[PDB]
Amino acid sequence: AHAFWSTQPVPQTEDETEKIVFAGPMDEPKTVADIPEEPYPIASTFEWWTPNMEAADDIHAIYELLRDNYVEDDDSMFRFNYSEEFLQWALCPPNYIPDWHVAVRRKADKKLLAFIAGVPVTLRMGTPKYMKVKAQEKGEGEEAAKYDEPRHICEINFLCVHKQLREKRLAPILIKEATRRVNRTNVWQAVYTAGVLLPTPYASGQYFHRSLNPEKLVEIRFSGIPAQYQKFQNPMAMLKRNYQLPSAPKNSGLREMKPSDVPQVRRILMNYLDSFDVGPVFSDAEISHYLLPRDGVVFTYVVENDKKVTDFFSFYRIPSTVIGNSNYNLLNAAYVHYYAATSIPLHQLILDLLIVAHSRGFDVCNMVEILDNRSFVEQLKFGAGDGHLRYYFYNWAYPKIKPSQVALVML
Ligand SMILES: CCCCCCCCCCCCCC(=O)SCCNC(=O)CCNC(=O)[C@H](O)C(C)(C)COP(=O)(O)OP(=O)(O)OC[C@H]1O[C@@H](n2cnc3c(N)ncnc32)[C@H](O)[C@@H]1OP(=O)(O)O
Ligand SMILES: NCCCC[C@H](NC(=O)[C@H](CO)NC(=O)CCCCCCCCCO)C(=O)NCCC1CCCCC1
Ligand SMILES: [Mg+2]
Repeated sequence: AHAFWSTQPVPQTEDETEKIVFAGPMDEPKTVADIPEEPYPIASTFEWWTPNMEAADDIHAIYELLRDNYVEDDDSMFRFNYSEEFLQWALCPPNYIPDWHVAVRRKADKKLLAFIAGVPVTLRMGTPKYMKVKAQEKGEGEEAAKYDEPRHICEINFLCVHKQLREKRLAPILIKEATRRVNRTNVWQAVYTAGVLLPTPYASGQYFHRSLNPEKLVEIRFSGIPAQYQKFQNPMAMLKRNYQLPSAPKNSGLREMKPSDVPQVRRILMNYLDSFDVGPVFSDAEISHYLLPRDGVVFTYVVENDKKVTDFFSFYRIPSTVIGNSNYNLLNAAYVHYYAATSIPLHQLILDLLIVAHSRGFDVCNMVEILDNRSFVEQLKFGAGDGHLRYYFYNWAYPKIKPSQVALVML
């Protein structure tokens, strides 16, 4: 079945994943000094390249590769169009390792053919709550607790092979070279996500979509006028009315996040995320980086009561190219990012996210059913789409968990 993934330290089947009762590594313990110091062999017409990520042409080259060759929906109607500013943000968090950004170029002309990115993340990835209970029952609490400490690992994103090089076994070479560069820095696990099923996810959830500009979504066939609307004399205007939103936020204490909010947002986010089995731990510099507003990229608002931050929400922007429509080239999507509510119901916090996104010209708001996102689906009129996001670890056995026990938002 899997000539590459059968050779890797990952659970090989659902049945095997069903058998896992404790968190912990899969592979032989190794040491840095055992890992090759030379780059993995590659054919003589290609070369490895480490882009500099904060330098504009290098970001542009990766931008072009992903604009033309990154993920599409299953019908090849939309392709992500991550911006250059978004990629500089996502790939350069505090203390990022430049060497974990890996590219293949054609040696002759320096054409970018393939890319993968790794960034640091500190992740809680110890045995989950339901499995710690069974451990107590059986007198196995010490082994269930062994890997409780948050670990400094690699978060992978943006794997892409140019369309002309597909199914030539180039993705395994890129994945082995990234693994080598991460292991040479004494890091032995990774976390990654994909829309496709690979061996073997520890969690899976559907995507949900909240229509903000239904007339455009219908015109570009992102959504339709649903068959039920045919009972109406005028199906589209009913649909506009259905999804209409206030022109201004309803929580009076809401404002954009500023730098002096960082310690309070860190505190309330960290305390909220402790309720999930798998989630990130962020320093003040990582809260600053991932949450302070950046135009066109990330948008963050706080609710301030009596000069204290009591709630906040964030969303990020990823446009998609619309492949072939005569009226529109781009789908402007907002994605639910981190949030925490302590003074109001979550639905009432996230209604203001929808309000602000619509005010700023977003067409749809998207999310996976991680965090407590299911708690506001029905009242805020999100509907399930056709895709899923699957969560995976490299070199980590982990019991299957529900997606509502996952607190890591992937960009
Ligand atoms: C400790 C540090 C560890 C660091 C690394 C941790 C692991 C990170 C792992 C990567 C996480 C990435 C997270 C994301 O970014 S998920 C998004 C991935 N990108 C896209 O979908 C963009 C469009 N497609 C492509 O660019 C190509 O189709 C890709 C690059 C996906 C595959 O190229 P191609 O189609 O030309 O195929 P090949 O002949 O070269 O290679 C075939 C082999 O590739 C296996 N395959 C197919 N799709 C994926 C996939 N999404 N993750 C992992 N493996 C995948 C496949 O099962 C087969 O192996 P096996 O079935 O024969 O065994
Ligand atoms: N195939 C035809 C177009 C479907 C468009 C949309 N689907 C997605 O965007 C899907 C997600 O659903 N996207 C994809 O499948 C592509 C991405 C999948 C994940 C890739 C992640 C890579 C991660 C790297 O770390 C969708 O279903 N829209 C329906 C909206 C509707 C609004 C009214 C209420 C009901 C819903
Ligand atoms: Mg290939």
